[PDB]
Amino acid sequence: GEELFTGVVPILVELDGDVNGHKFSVRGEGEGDATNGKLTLKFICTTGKLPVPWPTLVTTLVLCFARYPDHMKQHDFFKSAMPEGYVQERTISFKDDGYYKTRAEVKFEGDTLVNRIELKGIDFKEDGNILGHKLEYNLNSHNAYITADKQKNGIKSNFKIRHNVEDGSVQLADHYQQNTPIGDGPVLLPDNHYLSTQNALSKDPNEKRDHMVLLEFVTAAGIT
Repeated sequence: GEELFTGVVPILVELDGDVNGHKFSVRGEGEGDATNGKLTLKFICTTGKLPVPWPTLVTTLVLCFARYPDHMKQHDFFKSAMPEGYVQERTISFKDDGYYKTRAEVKFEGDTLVNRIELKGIDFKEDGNILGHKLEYNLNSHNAYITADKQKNGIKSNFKIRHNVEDGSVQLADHYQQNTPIGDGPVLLPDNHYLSTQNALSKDPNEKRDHMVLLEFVTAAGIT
């Protein structure tokens, strides 16, 4: 459980994706510090040009690194599933456009926390904001409420993500999410609470490949 996260942990992210038949792969490397709720990673599209904007993949590309304060450590489902891990599944519906469906496993493989994802995207517009590459390279802060899913011995959450469009409007992405443990040990089913998230997206001046440098802070709150 929580003892796996007392220091900095190396992270590996692997994604295989297919959006309107455009196949692509992403690999990410970095580290996570759950006491700061900090993540730092660099992602590379290993198959060439990424056919979707990098900010639409952030939520898909490790909530076990959220900073849970001490009065709330009994509600940290994500860390209590470790080392065996959990499955994280989402449908992400982009207003006036297509949707993603994602399945991931998050678990320890030795010293490394691994997020392995399959993503499918369906019914996108070739001239819309996603396949047309019309989103700003940023991602603003969002809050997501976590509720226990007693039936599946896990949690669920749904929340909207507001992507800035380059013409000054906003593109909504409606997230529904379901997490279930991989093992069968005891897990902490939480009271209702939320996670607050901030992101900073940048570029490596030396990196010639399509890529994203990412800093993220995730902190838990909402219980008193």
